[PDB]
Amino acid sequence: PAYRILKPWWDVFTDYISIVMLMIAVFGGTLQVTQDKMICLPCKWVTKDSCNDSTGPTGIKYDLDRHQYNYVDAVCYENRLHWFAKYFPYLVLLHTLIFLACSNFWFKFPRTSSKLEHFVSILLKCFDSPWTTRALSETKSRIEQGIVDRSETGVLDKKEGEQAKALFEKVKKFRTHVEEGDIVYRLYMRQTIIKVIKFALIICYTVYYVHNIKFDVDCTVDIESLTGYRTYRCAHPLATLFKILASFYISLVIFYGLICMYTLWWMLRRSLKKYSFESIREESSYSDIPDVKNDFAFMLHLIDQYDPLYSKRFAVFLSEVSENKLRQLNLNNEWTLDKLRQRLTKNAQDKLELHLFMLSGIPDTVFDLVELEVLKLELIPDVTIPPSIAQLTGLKELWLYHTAAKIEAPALAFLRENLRALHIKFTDIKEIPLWIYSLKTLEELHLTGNLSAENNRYIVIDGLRELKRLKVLRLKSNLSKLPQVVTDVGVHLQKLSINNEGTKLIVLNSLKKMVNLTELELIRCDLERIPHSIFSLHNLQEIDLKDNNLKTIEEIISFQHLHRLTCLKLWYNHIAYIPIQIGNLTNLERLYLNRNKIEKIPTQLFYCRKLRYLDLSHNNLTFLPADIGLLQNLQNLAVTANRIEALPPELFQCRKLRALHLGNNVLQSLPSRVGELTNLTQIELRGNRLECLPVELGECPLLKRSGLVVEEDLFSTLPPEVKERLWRADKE
Amino acid sequence: PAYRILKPWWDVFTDYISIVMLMIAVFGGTLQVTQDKMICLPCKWVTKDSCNDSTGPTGIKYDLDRHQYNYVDAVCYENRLHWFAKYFPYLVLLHTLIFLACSNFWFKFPRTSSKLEHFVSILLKCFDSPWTTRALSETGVLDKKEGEQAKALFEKVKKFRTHVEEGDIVYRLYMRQTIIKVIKFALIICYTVYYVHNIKFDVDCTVDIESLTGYRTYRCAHPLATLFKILASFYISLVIFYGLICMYTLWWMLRRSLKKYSFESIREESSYSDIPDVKNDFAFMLHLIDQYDPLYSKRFAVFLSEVSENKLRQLNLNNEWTLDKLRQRLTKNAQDKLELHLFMLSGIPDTVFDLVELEVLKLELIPDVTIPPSIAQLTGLKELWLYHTAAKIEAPALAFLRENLRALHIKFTDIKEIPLWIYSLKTLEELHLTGNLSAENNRYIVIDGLRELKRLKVLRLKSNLSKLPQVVTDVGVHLQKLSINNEGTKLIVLNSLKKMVNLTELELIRCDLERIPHSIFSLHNLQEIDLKDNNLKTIEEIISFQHLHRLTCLKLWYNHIAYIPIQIGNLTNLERLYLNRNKIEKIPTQLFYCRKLRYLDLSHNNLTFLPADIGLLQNLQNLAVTANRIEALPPELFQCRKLRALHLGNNVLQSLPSRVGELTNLTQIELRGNRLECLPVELGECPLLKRSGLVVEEDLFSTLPPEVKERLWRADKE
Repeated sequence: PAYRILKPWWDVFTDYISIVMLMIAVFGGTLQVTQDKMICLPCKWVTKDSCNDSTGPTGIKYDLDRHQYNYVDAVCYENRLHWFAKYFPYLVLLHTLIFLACSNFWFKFPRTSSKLEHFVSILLKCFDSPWTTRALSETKSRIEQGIVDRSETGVLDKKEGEQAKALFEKVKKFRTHVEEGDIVYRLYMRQTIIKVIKFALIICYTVYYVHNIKFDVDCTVDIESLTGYRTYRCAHPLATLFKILASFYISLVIFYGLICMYTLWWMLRRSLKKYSFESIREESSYSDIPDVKNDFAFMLHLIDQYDPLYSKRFAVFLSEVSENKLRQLNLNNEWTLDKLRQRLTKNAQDKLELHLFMLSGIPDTVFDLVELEVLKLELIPDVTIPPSIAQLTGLKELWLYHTAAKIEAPALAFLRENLRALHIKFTDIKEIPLWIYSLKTLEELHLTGNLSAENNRYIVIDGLRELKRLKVLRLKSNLSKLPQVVTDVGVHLQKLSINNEGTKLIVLNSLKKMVNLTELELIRCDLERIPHSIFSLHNLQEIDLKDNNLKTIEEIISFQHLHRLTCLKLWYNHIAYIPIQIGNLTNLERLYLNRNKIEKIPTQLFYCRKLRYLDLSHNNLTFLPADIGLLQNLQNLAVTANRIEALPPELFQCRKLRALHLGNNVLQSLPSRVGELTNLTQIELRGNRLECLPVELGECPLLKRSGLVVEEDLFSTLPPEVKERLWRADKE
Repeated sequence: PAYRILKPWWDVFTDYISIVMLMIAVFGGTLQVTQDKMICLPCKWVTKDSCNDSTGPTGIKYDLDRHQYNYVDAVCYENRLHWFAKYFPYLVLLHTLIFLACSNFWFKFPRTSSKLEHFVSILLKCFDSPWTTRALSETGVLDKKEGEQAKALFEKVKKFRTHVEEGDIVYRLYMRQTIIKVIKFALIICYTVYYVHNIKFDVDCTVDIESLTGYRTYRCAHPLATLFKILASFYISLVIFYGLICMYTLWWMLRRSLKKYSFESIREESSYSDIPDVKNDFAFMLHLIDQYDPLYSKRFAVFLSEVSENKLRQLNLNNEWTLDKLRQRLTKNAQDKLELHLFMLSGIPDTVFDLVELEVLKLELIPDVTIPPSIAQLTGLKELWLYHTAAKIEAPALAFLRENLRALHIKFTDIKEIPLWIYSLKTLEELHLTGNLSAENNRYIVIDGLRELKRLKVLRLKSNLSKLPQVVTDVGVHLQKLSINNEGTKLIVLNSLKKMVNLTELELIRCDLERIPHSIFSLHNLQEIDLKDNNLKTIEEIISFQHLHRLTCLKLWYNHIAYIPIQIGNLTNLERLYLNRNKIEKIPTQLFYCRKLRYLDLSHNNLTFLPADIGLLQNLQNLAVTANRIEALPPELFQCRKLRALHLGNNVLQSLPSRVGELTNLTQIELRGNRLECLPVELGECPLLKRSGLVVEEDLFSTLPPEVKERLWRADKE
């Protein structure tokens, strides 16, 4: 079968020399059995216990019948013929049989036969794998930007990829099962040593004894009482042929010994317990191929001796870069177009979103979508953006959550002319792609992750100057100081949102250069004090100082400079009181002050006649001044988690009030003037000292059962007409 | 095994000859084993150790018992019989064994066995390739799977040629084997024919044992001598034939220099000139196969070539894209033209050149493509887009394009991706360049041939220009429309544009001018000026636009413009004036002196009010003040009856004035996001306004009368 690849040439040679030696052994045996005789004639005159060897001549007479001659032949053949002449073929047969048993012991020893057959089968199926040919088929300024070189990959069938993956798993399991044993190498070493020592023995003693095969043998067999003679001279007819065969056999054994000594030299000097693969990975440039341990590098040295081709065809299949390539090619087939189409969702801005969580790479079937809007790559390793991304004409936002993604020049150009918003989340600078600064159409940047550096502070983001069309910028990076490059690029910024997640920040007179800024958020900057520089921004419209540990906010008087400021948010702080000067803030449309230490609402706050939103929940409020009816523009009001006990009737003067959040209060009785409010749509009642719902609550034109949040104990008190109408309206 | 094709005729003849020689060796060996004796009789009368040989006859009596005859036979046979008479069959057997070992040494030697088995494995399936028969019949429809098989077999052939040609081992073995065969044939003719005479029927032995038998010399008969002589003559005749064949093979192997294969007849007949001659150890296997059959070598050359590779790739691509599936992907572009988009293909499919209705072609990431001369089959084609596609062209196709190409969209990631033959055209009108082309000490050398465009009229240089190129200046003496987009890179002109007096439309988008240059005032024939996204804080320089007597449309949007200079009143000819995305806070009344105004868009600004003078612009058709702080609409807005669409969303509008129904021409109005309460009933008297043109929420649409809802839904239906 395939076992022919195991044997090197020095084993074929000893498989054929063994056959030839066995052939001559069989010939010698079948000659010595049916043909070998000894023709003996007595010597009449004996000199020194030896044959003297000293009318036409007449033949001598011995007066011996034929059977006497046969008997003396038998006796002299048994006694005075050297055993190496009689038993040469049997010795040759025995030595060749033990040579053969030494050469083929491991193939029949079941401890190593299973290992060898498994190895040869797996190497064969790794030689015929169509992935193996494909793997070898592939053979400053730009370099530092993370722009990878163009690379083009094909397709593999689903079944073919499954077979390749299964073969990879089987190869790894076999490698674990085999690299630990080290039984085959020991057996091969023992076999070679035994062959060498046996060659030494049977090339020494055979040459020692080969001189005893003589044609003429003198025997003194000491039988007079049977034949009457003392000594005989005999001819061994097959002595010369046996000598020739013995010389031929010792020549064959000499060649066998030379080849076995070559085998011992090759197996000893190399120290082949480890295979390096130093040629293939220096030729094809596939570094990730580990060196091999015991019991597996010898099985590969034998194969290399048979043919180096299988060594490459297995080393490539044993690499990990190939495994990553196969993983990509299987992942591409794994995700159908429709399965990713169904995976699409809707984001906050009502776009089509695809969130790839925990994938080995980007399934290149995503770039066959035309309707994708936001792509989110979270926890993807060292991925590279292919140039196929240009198919995504609708791509607008790219999210890089812990993915140091590289790109190619065409895809980089396409993003450079189409990308709008980029979301960056990282743990270190290396996870930030450095090619973002070539994106000259980006507008929104979301840098998440610490970036302040020691002795090289604020050097990575120096490319922000290149992003000319940057408008929005959100930084959540535990900043201890405003970076200079951000300050410089703020000259055309139209929004900022910093978030030090509790870290203290010092503006240190730097925010004044962002003359185009309109919205400014400083969340968890631990300011504890509004800097005056914020009031130097003559274009601001949205100021948020969430969780700055603010206590006194009387600086809001300077907000008089801002002549277009509408929305203000100082929620989630320790604001003890609302300063009266807020009444001067005429332009306000929304005001959020929840989650504060606020106790009372001063009346001056109701001079903001354009106010529309008022969120004063989770404070120390105990009542509501009657001026609430002045703000006829009000449409929302939340007083959740307060000590409000009686609702003032004037509250119901604002007819276009669309909501009321009366949760977690001490309201004893809900005023019946609620039916006055024609524009009420969502009113929350859970958490009050209420006992019955006034009927007028149920006559709101658009309020429905779902829109009414209340305990079922209170809802049970509604008139049945009200319950029926609310449920019927809710059902449609 | 399938190695039968690797044996030439002489190898089969030598195998048969060796089998016959082995057979006669076995026969002469068993005969020598079972019967070869000597029959000796002593000579009574001896003359000089020889037999003198000098009433019915009576037999002579030697007085020798049978065993003494056996002993003398053994002694004479051992000593006075020539070794060649005894050991002839064993020598024949040894010579045949070593001949067979020489013959089959390269098959059993693993180093050269692997190469032969791999070569025959590849060649058998190359002969079996379903594409070989088609290609050689052509000297068509094919399955995709068999195309992949053909591609894989091309890969295997390339790898095989890479591996094999380095070897030079099979040739060395097949040389040394024949050398050894020839020398051993010479030796075993030399010694044999010399020694063949020693086989004699009768011999005379003076074995000199008198003490045992009593005689001096004996005459013996060798019964097998005649038969052994016959077999010796037969064996030497066979050896002579063997040597003749071996010397013939040596001469044949030393005639043509088998280390190199010419490979010229097949390439000369089948028109595949891209077949380089194979190196050592690969010419030899082809030579042996040719000795068996040239057909396999011819069926292997098709895969060995390069033209066949490209043709197979083209056939695979053609099978990939059918004509009807190609038509299914045909679409229409924005410019009201028929366009075909090709993205990331190996080459240009040959099937695209049948849809003559195609007008615009786009090539996006299609590497190493040569434009066939068959594009003349497409005459309705008018635009070719080369998107990162460095495409080579042929003389007939280029000559055809020189008279059939008006617009050529070019996008390049590098200079060499720009075709050098684009300027060779002469009927071209529109050229779009998209890519950085700046260089240091070799600045703007790529577009030097731009002067050859004697017909160019439309240009668009989105090329990251830090300066206005000099070749553009030289060529602009005939241009009409110029578009420039620097992607935010500052543009430097500095008196390098005014040579272009034939211009009519000029666009400087994202050039970061920060200030209108005076040179534009030289362009007297200019009619449409755009300065989008130039960080323009003030636009006072437009006062100089009095020179331009046909300025109709002016756009200054996406800037930081603070105010509208009143001098804009002098620009009476303005028809469409875009100023959205600006820091403008108020509208001077002088802007209303331009009564010819038809489009006025002022969205995304700092506006708070609308002047009553807006009724003076009776020619106004579309007005947009979206995303502003406009409190209420003045009734003078409705003085301009021909208003067809208003954009009023994202504002602080409280209620809609009732004069809305007065404007019959009003076909659209946008009001989403405004603090609106109830729509006026006059919305029911709008003649051509429909639901699609009424951009408003359904919760406010509920306020509209059901008659108005009926009319709106009826208009929406038809």
